[PDB]
Amino acid sequence: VMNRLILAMDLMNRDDALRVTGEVREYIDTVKIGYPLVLSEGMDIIAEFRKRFGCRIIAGFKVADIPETNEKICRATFKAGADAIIVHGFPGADSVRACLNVAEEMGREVFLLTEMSHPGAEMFIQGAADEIARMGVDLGVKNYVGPSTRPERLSRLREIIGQDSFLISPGVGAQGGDPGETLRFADAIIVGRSIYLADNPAAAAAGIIESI
Amino acid sequence: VMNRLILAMDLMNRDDALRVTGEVREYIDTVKIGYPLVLSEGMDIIAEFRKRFGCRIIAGFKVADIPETNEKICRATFKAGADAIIVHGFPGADSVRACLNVAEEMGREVFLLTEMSHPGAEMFIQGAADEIARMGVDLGVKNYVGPSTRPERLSRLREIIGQDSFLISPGVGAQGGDPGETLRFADAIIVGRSIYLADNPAAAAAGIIESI
Ligand SMILES: O=c1cnn([C@@H]2O[C@H](COP(=O)(O)O)[C@@H](O)[C@H]2O)c(=O)[nH]1
Ligand SMILES: O=c1cnn([C@@H]2O[C@H](COP(=O)(O)O)[C@@H](O)[C@H]2O)c(=O)[nH]1
Repeated sequence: VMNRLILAMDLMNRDDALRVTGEVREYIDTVKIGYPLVLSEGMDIIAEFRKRFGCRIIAGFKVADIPETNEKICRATFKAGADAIIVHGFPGADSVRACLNVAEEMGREVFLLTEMSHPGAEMFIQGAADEIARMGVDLGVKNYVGPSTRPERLSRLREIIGQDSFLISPGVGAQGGDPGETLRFADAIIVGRSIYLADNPAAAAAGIIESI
Repeated sequence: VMNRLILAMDLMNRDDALRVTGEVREYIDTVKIGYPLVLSEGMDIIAEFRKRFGCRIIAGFKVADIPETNEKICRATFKAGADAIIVHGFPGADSVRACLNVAEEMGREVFLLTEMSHPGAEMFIQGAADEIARMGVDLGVKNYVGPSTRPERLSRLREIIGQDSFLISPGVGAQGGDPGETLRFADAIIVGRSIYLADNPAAAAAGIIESI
Protein backbone atom coordinates (compact mmCIF):
# COMPACT_ATOMS: atom_id res chain seq x y z
CA VAL A 1 0.00 0.00 0.00
CA MET A 2 1.12 3.59 -0.52
CA ASN A 3 3.79 4.52 1.99
CA ARG A 4 3.00 1.26 3.80
CA LEU A 5 0.30 3.22 5.64
CA ILE A 6 -3.38 2.27 5.93
CA LEU A 7 -5.81 4.79 7.41
CA ALA A 8 -8.30 3.35 9.94
CA MET A 9 -11.25 5.69 9.35
CA ASP A 10 -13.27 5.32 12.54
CA LEU A 11 -14.88 8.75 12.65
CA MET A 12 -18.62 8.39 12.82
CA ASN A 13 -19.91 11.25 10.71
CA ARG A 14 -19.70 11.17 6.92
CA ASP A 15 -18.63 14.80 6.56
CA ASP A 16 -15.66 14.51 8.94
CA ALA A 17 -14.71 11.10 7.53
CA LEU A 18 -14.66 12.45 3.99
CA ARG A 19 -12.77 15.58 5.04
CA VAL A 20 -9.96 13.73 6.81
CA THR A 21 -9.65 11.00 4.20
CA GLY A 22 -9.41 13.56 1.41
CA GLU A 23 -6.78 15.53 3.34
CA VAL A 24 -4.49 12.54 3.72
CA ARG A 25 -5.15 10.84 0.38
CA GLU A 26 -1.76 11.71 -1.10
CA TYR A 27 -0.11 9.68 1.68
CA ILE A 28 -2.29 6.58 1.41
CA ASP A 29 -4.12 4.47 -1.13
CA THR A 30 -5.78 2.06 1.29
CA VAL A 31 -8.49 2.82 3.85
CA LYS A 32 -9.84 0.48 6.52
CA ILE A 33 -13.55 1.19 7.14
CA GLY A 34 -15.12 -0.46 10.16
CA TYR A 35 -18.38 -0.54 12.07
CA PRO A 36 -17.99 2.87 13.77
CA LEU A 37 -18.47 4.51 10.34
CA VAL A 38 -20.68 1.89 8.67
CA LEU A 39 -23.18 1.60 11.51
CA SER A 40 -23.53 5.37 11.60
CA GLU A 41 -23.64 6.15 7.88
CA GLY A 42 -24.56 2.91 6.13
CA MET A 43 -22.77 0.38 3.92
CA ASP A 44 -23.07 2.68 0.89
CA ILE A 45 -20.19 4.69 2.39
CA ILE A 46 -17.80 1.99 1.15
CA ALA A 47 -18.62 2.51 -2.53
CA GLU A 48 -18.61 6.26 -2.00
CA PHE A 49 -15.09 6.19 -0.60
CA ARG A 50 -13.83 3.81 -3.25
CA LYS A 51 -15.14 6.08 -5.99
CA ARG A 52 -14.32 9.47 -4.51
CA PHE A 53 -10.79 8.61 -3.42
CA GLY A 54 -9.94 5.71 -5.74
CA CYS A 55 -8.55 3.85 -2.74
CA ARG A 56 -8.72 0.17 -1.90
CA ILE A 57 -11.07 -0.50 1.03
CA ILE A 58 -10.55 -3.10 3.73
CA ALA A 59 -13.74 -3.75 5.74
CA GLY A 60 -12.52 -4.01 9.34
CA PHE A 61 -15.43 -6.06 10.56
CA LYS A 62 -13.72 -8.59 12.87
CA VAL A 63 -16.05 -11.28 11.50
CA ALA A 64 -16.62 -13.72 14.32
CA ASP A 65 -19.78 -15.71 13.80
CA ILE A 66 -20.79 -19.24 12.75
CA PRO A 67 -20.05 -20.29 9.16
CA GLU A 68 -23.52 -19.54 7.80
CA THR A 69 -23.68 -16.05 9.23
CA ASN A 70 -20.07 -15.33 8.26
CA GLU A 71 -20.95 -16.18 4.64
CA LYS A 72 -23.84 -13.69 4.67
CA ILE A 73 -21.70 -10.96 6.24
CA CYS A 74 -18.93 -11.43 3.66
CA ARG A 75 -21.39 -11.50 0.78
CA ALA A 76 -23.01 -8.22 1.84
CA THR A 77 -19.61 -6.64 2.43
CA PHE A 78 -18.21 -7.56 -0.96
CA LYS A 79 -21.50 -6.60 -2.65
CA ALA A 80 -20.96 -3.17 -1.04
CA GLY A 81 -17.64 -2.92 -2.80
CA ALA A 82 -15.03 -3.78 -0.19
CA ASP A 83 -11.81 -5.21 -1.59
CA ALA A 84 -11.09 -7.27 1.53
CA ILE A 85 -12.52 -8.19 4.89
CA ILE A 86 -10.86 -8.85 8.25
CA VAL A 87 -12.04 -12.02 9.96
CA HIS A 88 -11.23 -13.34 13.44
CA GLY A 89 -9.53 -16.71 13.58
CA PHE A 90 -10.48 -17.58 17.15
CA PRO A 91 -13.96 -18.94 16.23
CA GLY A 92 -12.25 -21.73 14.26
CA ALA A 93 -11.44 -23.08 10.84
CA ASP A 94 -14.95 -23.63 9.56
CA SER A 95 -15.80 -20.01 10.28
CA VAL A 96 -12.70 -18.82 8.42
CA ARG A 97 -13.30 -21.20 5.48
CA ALA A 98 -16.81 -19.79 5.06
CA CYS A 99 -15.26 -16.35 4.52
CA LEU A 100 -12.61 -17.70 2.16
CA ASN A 101 -15.32 -19.39 0.07
CA VAL A 102 -17.22 -16.16 -0.46
CA ALA A 103 -14.01 -14.25 -1.23
CA GLU A 104 -13.19 -16.87 -3.87
CA GLU A 105 -16.67 -16.59 -5.38
CA MET A 106 -16.39 -12.82 -5.54
CA GLY A 107 -12.73 -12.32 -6.43
CA ARG A 108 -11.92 -10.62 -3.13
CA GLU A 109 -9.59 -11.17 -0.16
CA VAL A 110 -9.74 -12.25 3.46
CA PHE A 111 -7.32 -10.97 6.11
CA LEU A 112 -7.00 -13.26 9.13
CA LEU A 113 -6.74 -11.52 12.50
CA THR A 114 -4.36 -13.55 14.68
CA GLU A 115 -3.46 -11.59 17.82
CA MET A 116 -5.08 -8.30 18.77
CA SER A 117 -3.17 -5.21 19.94
CA HIS A 118 -5.04 -4.13 23.09
CA PRO A 119 -4.20 -5.23 26.65
CA GLY A 120 -7.09 -7.68 26.93
CA ALA A 121 -5.70 -9.64 23.97
CA GLU A 122 -3.27 -11.23 26.45
CA MET A 123 -6.10 -12.98 28.28
CA PHE A 124 -7.17 -15.52 25.69
CA ILE A 125 -6.23 -14.50 22.17
CA GLN A 126 -2.46 -14.41 22.63
CA GLY A 127 -2.33 -18.01 23.83
CA ALA A 128 -4.15 -19.17 20.70
CA ALA A 129 -2.53 -16.80 18.20
CA ASP A 130 0.33 -18.97 16.95
CA GLU A 131 -2.15 -21.78 16.30
CA ILE A 132 -4.55 -19.36 14.62
CA ALA A 133 -1.70 -18.27 12.32
CA ARG A 134 -0.82 -21.91 11.52
CA MET A 135 -4.51 -22.57 10.79
CA GLY A 136 -4.36 -19.67 8.36
CA VAL A 137 -1.37 -21.20 6.59
CA ASP A 138 -3.15 -24.57 6.42
CA LEU A 139 -6.25 -22.93 4.89
CA GLY A 140 -4.27 -21.03 2.31
CA VAL A 141 -4.73 -17.59 3.86
CA LYS A 142 -2.25 -15.06 2.45
CA ASN A 143 -3.19 -11.89 4.37
CA TYR A 144 -2.85 -11.45 8.12
CA VAL A 145 -3.27 -8.91 10.90
CA GLY A 146 -0.95 -8.83 13.94
CA PRO A 147 -0.15 -6.41 16.85
CA SER A 148 2.04 -3.32 16.63
CA THR A 149 2.09 -3.19 20.42
CA ARG A 150 4.02 -6.50 20.68
CA PRO A 151 6.80 -6.63 18.06
CA GLU A 152 8.15 -9.91 19.47
CA ARG A 153 4.71 -11.45 18.81
CA LEU A 154 4.65 -9.81 15.37
CA SER A 155 8.05 -11.42 14.71
CA ARG A 156 6.81 -14.88 15.74
CA LEU A 157 3.69 -14.42 13.60
CA ARG A 158 5.80 -13.41 10.62
CA GLU A 159 7.87 -16.53 11.23
CA ILE A 160 4.79 -18.75 10.99
CA ILE A 161 3.21 -17.12 7.93
CA GLY A 162 6.38 -16.70 5.91
CA GLN A 163 7.84 -13.78 3.99
CA ASP A 164 5.45 -14.06 1.06
CA SER A 165 2.32 -13.49 3.14
CA PHE A 166 1.03 -9.92 3.53
CA LEU A 167 0.87 -8.72 7.15
CA ILE A 168 -0.75 -5.50 8.33
CA SER A 169 -0.58 -4.17 11.86
CA PRO A 170 -2.77 -1.88 14.02
CA GLY A 171 -1.99 -0.41 17.41
CA VAL A 172 0.39 2.27 16.07
CA GLY A 173 0.38 5.62 17.79
CA ALA A 174 -2.54 5.89 20.16
CA GLN A 175 -2.14 2.33 21.48
CA GLY A 176 1.60 2.68 21.88
CA GLY A 177 3.00 0.96 18.84
CA ASP A 178 5.94 2.41 16.91
CA PRO A 179 5.78 2.79 13.09
CA GLY A 180 9.38 1.84 12.37
CA GLU A 181 9.65 -1.08 14.74
CA THR A 182 6.35 -2.49 13.48
CA LEU A 183 7.50 -2.25 9.85
CA ARG A 184 10.51 -4.46 10.65
CA PHE A 185 7.93 -7.29 10.54
CA ALA A 186 4.69 -6.05 9.00
CA ASP A 187 4.26 -4.93 5.39
CA ALA A 188 1.99 -2.06 6.37
CA ILE A 189 0.80 -0.26 9.47
CA ILE A 190 -2.77 0.68 10.29
CA VAL A 191 -3.18 4.11 11.90
CA GLY A 192 -6.42 5.60 13.14
CA ARG A 193 -6.56 8.21 15.89
CA SER A 194 -3.00 9.51 15.54
CA ILE A 195 -4.14 10.75 12.17
CA TYR A 196 -7.89 11.36 12.37
CA LEU A 197 -7.94 13.11 15.75
CA ALA A 198 -4.90 15.27 14.91
CA ASP A 199 -5.30 19.02 14.50
CA ASN A 200 -3.66 18.52 11.08
CA PRO A 201 -4.26 14.96 9.78
CA ALA A 202 -2.11 15.54 6.70
CA ALA A 203 0.83 16.75 8.82
CA ALA A 204 0.35 13.78 11.13
CA ALA A 205 0.40 11.33 8.21
CA ALA A 206 3.39 13.10 6.69
CA GLY A 207 5.24 12.86 10.01
CA ILE A 208 4.65 9.14 10.31
CA ILE A 209 5.85 8.61 6.75
CA GLU A 210 8.96 10.69 7.31
CA SER A 211 9.73 8.77 10.51
CA ILE A 212 9.93 5.57 8.45
CA VAL B 1 -6.46 7.22 -12.23
CA MET B 2 -2.79 8.00 -11.66
CA ASN B 3 -1.59 10.61 -14.13
CA ARG B 4 -4.89 10.13 -15.98
CA LEU B 5 -3.16 7.29 -17.83
CA ILE B 6 -4.44 3.71 -18.17
CA LEU B 7 -2.12 1.08 -19.65
CA ALA B 8 -3.76 -1.25 -22.23
CA MET B 9 -1.70 -4.40 -21.65
CA ASP B 10 -2.21 -6.35 -24.87
CA LEU B 11 1.06 -8.25 -24.96
CA MET B 12 0.37 -11.94 -25.18
CA ASN B 13 3.08 -13.51 -23.05
CA ARG B 14 2.97 -13.33 -19.26
CA ASP B 15 6.68 -12.60 -18.85
CA ASP B 16 6.68 -9.59 -21.19
CA ALA B 17 3.36 -8.35 -19.81
CA LEU B 18 4.67 -8.47 -16.25
CA ARG B 19 7.96 -6.85 -17.25
CA VAL B 20 6.40 -3.87 -19.00
CA THR B 21 3.68 -3.34 -16.42
CA GLY B 22 6.22 -3.37 -13.60
CA GLU B 23 8.44 -0.90 -15.48
CA VAL B 24 5.67 1.66 -15.86
CA ARG B 25 3.88 1.12 -12.55
CA GLU B 26 5.03 4.40 -11.02
CA TYR B 27 3.19 6.25 -13.80
CA ILE B 28 -0.10 4.36 -13.59
CA ASP B 29 -2.39 2.70 -11.10
CA THR B 30 -4.91 1.29 -13.56
CA VAL B 31 -4.37 -1.45 -16.15
CA LYS B 32 -6.79 -2.56 -18.86
CA ILE B 33 -6.41 -6.30 -19.51
CA GLY B 34 -8.16 -7.69 -22.57
CA TYR B 35 -8.51 -10.91 -24.52
CA PRO B 36 -5.06 -10.81 -26.18
CA LEU B 37 -3.51 -11.47 -22.74
CA VAL B 38 -6.34 -13.45 -21.12
CA LEU B 39 -6.82 -15.89 -24.00
CA SER B 40 -3.10 -16.57 -24.04
CA GLU B 41 -2.37 -16.80 -20.32
CA GLY B 42 -5.70 -17.43 -18.62
CA MET B 43 -8.08 -15.45 -16.42
CA ASP B 44 -5.86 -15.99 -13.37
CA ILE B 45 -3.58 -13.29 -14.81
CA ILE B 46 -6.07 -10.67 -13.56
CA ALA B 47 -5.67 -11.58 -9.90
CA GLU B 48 -1.93 -11.90 -10.38
CA PHE B 49 -1.67 -8.38 -11.74
CA ARG B 50 -3.95 -6.94 -9.10
CA LYS B 51 -1.85 -8.47 -6.35
CA ARG B 52 1.63 -7.95 -7.78
CA PHE B 53 1.10 -4.34 -8.84
CA GLY B 54 -1.74 -3.26 -6.55
CA CYS B 55 -3.43 -1.67 -9.54
CA ARG B 56 -7.10 -1.50 -10.43
CA ILE B 57 -7.95 -3.75 -13.39
CA ILE B 58 -10.45 -2.96 -16.11
CA ALA B 59 -11.37 -6.06 -18.17
CA GLY B 60 -11.47 -4.79 -21.76
CA PHE B 61 -13.76 -7.48 -23.04
CA LYS B 62 -16.10 -5.53 -25.35
CA VAL B 63 -19.00 -7.62 -24.04
CA ALA B 64 -21.45 -7.94 -26.90
CA ASP B 65 -23.73 -10.91 -26.43
CA ILE B 66 -27.35 -11.61 -25.43
CA PRO B 67 -28.37 -10.82 -21.85
CA GLU B 68 -27.95 -14.35 -20.52
CA THR B 69 -24.47 -14.82 -21.91
CA ASN B 70 -23.43 -11.29 -20.89
CA GLU B 71 -24.41 -12.14 -17.29
CA LYS B 72 -22.19 -15.23 -17.33
CA ILE B 73 -19.26 -13.34 -18.84
CA CYS B 74 -19.51 -10.56 -16.24
CA ARG B 75 -19.84 -13.04 -13.39
CA ALA B 76 -16.70 -14.93 -14.43
CA THR B 77 -14.81 -11.68 -14.96
CA PHE B 78 -15.64 -10.24 -11.56
CA LYS B 79 -15.00 -13.63 -9.90
CA ALA B 80 -11.52 -13.38 -11.47
CA GLY B 81 -10.99 -10.11 -9.67
CA ALA B 82 -11.58 -7.41 -12.25
CA ASP B 83 -12.74 -4.08 -10.84
CA ALA B 84 -14.68 -3.15 -13.97
CA ILE B 85 -15.68 -4.46 -17.35
CA ILE B 86 -16.16 -2.71 -20.70
CA VAL B 87 -19.40 -3.57 -22.46
CA HIS B 88 -20.60 -2.61 -25.94
CA GLY B 89 -23.80 -0.61 -26.10
CA PHE B 90 -24.71 -1.44 -29.69
CA PRO B 91 -26.39 -4.80 -28.83
CA GLY B 92 -29.03 -2.86 -26.87
CA ALA B 93 -30.35 -1.97 -23.45
CA ASP B 94 -31.23 -5.43 -22.22
CA SER B 95 -27.69 -6.59 -22.91
CA VAL B 96 -26.25 -3.64 -21.00
CA ARG B 97 -28.70 -4.06 -18.09
CA ALA B 98 -27.62 -7.68 -17.70
CA CYS B 99 -24.06 -6.45 -17.10
CA LEU B 100 -25.20 -3.72 -14.72
CA ASN B 101 -27.15 -6.28 -12.69
CA VAL B 102 -24.11 -8.47 -12.15
CA ALA B 103 -21.92 -5.46 -11.31
CA GLU B 104 -24.49 -4.44 -8.70
CA GLU B 105 -24.55 -7.95 -7.22
CA MET B 106 -20.78 -8.00 -7.02
CA GLY B 107 -19.96 -4.42 -6.08
CA ARG B 108 -18.15 -3.72 -9.36
CA GLU B 109 -18.45 -1.32 -12.30
CA VAL B 110 -19.50 -1.33 -15.93
CA PHE B 111 -17.97 0.99 -18.55
CA LEU B 112 -20.19 1.54 -21.59
CA LEU B 113 -18.39 1.68 -24.93
CA THR B 114 -20.17 4.26 -27.10
CA GLU B 115 -18.11 5.02 -30.21
CA MET B 116 -14.96 3.11 -31.14
CA SER B 117 -11.69 4.75 -32.26
CA HIS B 118 -10.76 2.82 -35.41
CA PRO B 119 -11.73 3.80 -38.98
CA GLY B 120 -14.42 1.14 -39.32
CA ALA B 121 -16.29 2.68 -36.37
CA GLU B 122 -17.62 5.26 -38.83
CA MET B 123 -19.60 2.62 -40.72
CA PHE B 124 -22.26 1.76 -38.16
CA ILE B 125 -21.20 2.57 -34.63
CA GLN B 126 -20.76 6.31 -35.04
CA GLY B 127 -24.32 6.78 -36.27
CA ALA B 128 -25.68 5.04 -33.18
CA ALA B 129 -23.20 6.42 -30.64
CA ASP B 130 -25.12 9.45 -29.37
CA GLU B 131 -28.15 7.23 -28.78
CA ILE B 132 -25.97 4.59 -27.11
CA ALA B 133 -24.66 7.31 -24.76
CA ARG B 134 -28.21 8.51 -23.99
CA MET B 135 -29.21 4.88 -23.31
CA GLY B 136 -26.34 4.75 -20.85
CA VAL B 137 -27.61 7.84 -19.07
CA ASP B 138 -31.14 6.37 -18.95
CA LEU B 139 -29.80 3.11 -17.44
CA GLY B 140 -27.76 4.90 -14.81
CA VAL B 141 -24.36 4.14 -16.34
CA LYS B 142 -21.63 6.37 -14.86
CA ASN B 143 -18.53 5.16 -16.76
CA TYR B 144 -18.02 5.50 -20.50
CA VAL B 145 -15.50 4.89 -23.26
CA GLY B 146 -15.17 7.22 -26.27
CA PRO B 147 -12.66 7.83 -29.14
CA SER B 148 -9.38 9.73 -28.87
CA THR B 149 -9.20 9.81 -32.66
CA ARG B 150 -12.32 12.03 -32.93
CA PRO B 151 -12.23 14.79 -30.27
CA GLU B 152 -15.37 16.45 -31.71
CA ARG B 153 -17.22 13.15 -31.10
CA LEU B 154 -15.62 12.90 -27.64
CA SER B 155 -16.93 16.42 -26.97
CA ARG B 156 -20.47 15.51 -28.04
CA LEU B 157 -20.33 12.34 -25.94
CA ARG B 158 -19.16 14.32 -22.92
CA GLU B 159 -22.08 16.67 -23.54
CA ILE B 160 -24.57 13.80 -23.36
CA ILE B 161 -23.13 12.05 -20.31
CA GLY B 162 -22.45 15.14 -18.24
CA GLN B 163 -19.42 16.31 -16.27
CA ASP B 164 -19.96 13.93 -13.37
CA SER B 165 -19.65 10.78 -15.48
CA PHE B 166 -16.20 9.18 -15.85
CA LEU B 167 -14.98 8.95 -19.46
CA ILE B 168 -11.91 7.06 -20.63
CA SER B 169 -10.52 7.14 -24.14
CA PRO B 170 -8.41 4.78 -26.30
CA GLY B 171 -6.84 5.46 -29.67
CA VAL B 172 -3.97 7.57 -28.27
CA GLY B 173 -0.62 7.28 -29.95
CA ALA B 174 -0.58 4.38 -32.35
CA GLN B 175 -4.07 5.11 -33.70
CA GLY B 176 -3.38 8.81 -34.06
CA GLY B 177 -5.01 10.32 -31.01
CA ASP B 178 -3.32 13.10 -29.04
CA PRO B 179 -3.01 12.87 -25.21
CA GLY B 180 -3.63 16.52 -24.46
CA GLU B 181 -6.49 17.09 -26.87
CA THR B 182 -8.21 13.92 -25.66
CA LEU B 183 -7.91 15.00 -22.01
CA ARG B 184 -9.83 18.20 -22.80
CA PHE B 185 -12.88 15.89 -22.75
CA ALA B 186 -11.96 12.53 -21.24
CA ASP B 187 -10.93 11.97 -17.62
CA ALA B 188 -8.25 9.46 -18.59
CA ILE B 189 -6.53 8.14 -21.68
CA ILE B 190 -5.91 4.51 -22.54
CA VAL B 191 -2.51 3.81 -24.12
CA GLY B 192 -1.31 0.46 -25.38
CA ARG B 193 1.31 0.11 -28.11
CA SER B 194 2.93 3.54 -27.70
CA ILE B 195 4.02 2.26 -24.33
CA TYR B 196 4.29 -1.53 -24.57
CA LEU B 197 6.07 -1.70 -27.93
CA ALA B 198 8.49 1.12 -27.03
CA ASP B 199 12.17 0.38 -26.59
CA ASN B 200 11.78 2.02 -23.15
CA PRO B 201 8.17 1.73 -21.90
CA ALA B 202 8.90 3.79 -18.78
CA ALA B 203 10.40 6.63 -20.85
CA ALA B 204 7.43 6.44 -23.20
CA ALA B 205 4.96 6.68 -20.31
CA ALA B 206 6.97 9.49 -18.73
CA GLY B 207 6.94 11.38 -22.03
CA ILE B 208 3.18 11.13 -22.38
CA ILE B 209 2.72 12.34 -18.82
CA GLU B 210 5.08 15.25 -19.31
CA SER B 211 3.27 16.23 -22.52
CA ILE B 212 0.08 16.70 -20.49
O1 LIG C 1 -5.86 -5.91 17.20
C1 LIG C 1 -6.46 -5.04 16.63
C2 LIG C 1 -7.32 -5.19 15.50
N1 LIG C 1 -7.91 -4.14 14.97
N2 LIG C 1 -7.75 -2.85 15.45
C3 LIG C 1 -8.45 -1.75 14.75
O2 LIG C 1 -7.50 -0.94 14.09
C4 LIG C 1 -7.77 0.45 14.30
C5 LIG C 1 -6.68 1.03 15.17
O3 LIG C 1 -7.05 2.39 15.43
P1 LIG C 1 -6.15 3.36 16.30
O4 LIG C 1 -4.86 3.73 15.42
O5 LIG C 1 -6.98 4.59 16.48
O6 LIG C 1 -5.80 2.77 17.63
C6 LIG C 1 -9.20 0.49 14.79
O7 LIG C 1 -10.13 0.51 13.71
C7 LIG C 1 -9.32 -0.81 15.56
O8 LIG C 1 -10.67 -1.28 15.66
C8 LIG C 1 -6.93 -2.60 16.58
O9 LIG C 1 -6.77 -1.49 17.02
N3 LIG C 1 -6.33 -3.72 17.10
O1 LIG D 1 -12.67 2.10 -29.55
C1 LIG D 1 -11.87 1.42 -28.99
C2 LIG D 1 -12.10 0.57 -27.86
N1 LIG D 1 -11.11 -0.12 -27.33
N2 LIG D 1 -9.81 -0.08 -27.80
C3 LIG D 1 -8.79 -0.87 -27.10
O2 LIG D 1 -7.91 -0.01 -26.42
C4 LIG D 1 -6.55 -0.41 -26.61
C5 LIG D 1 -5.85 0.63 -27.46
O3 LIG D 1 -4.53 0.14 -27.72
P1 LIG D 1 -3.47 0.97 -28.56
O4 LIG D 1 -3.00 2.21 -27.66
O5 LIG D 1 -2.32 0.03 -28.73
O6 LIG D 1 -4.02 1.38 -29.90
C6 LIG D 1 -6.63 -1.83 -27.12
O7 LIG D 1 -6.70 -2.77 -26.05
C7 LIG D 1 -7.93 -1.82 -27.90
O8 LIG D 1 -8.51 -3.12 -28.03
C8 LIG D 1 -9.48 0.73 -28.91
O9 LIG D 1 -8.35 0.80 -29.35
N3 LIG D 1 -10.54 1.43 -29.44
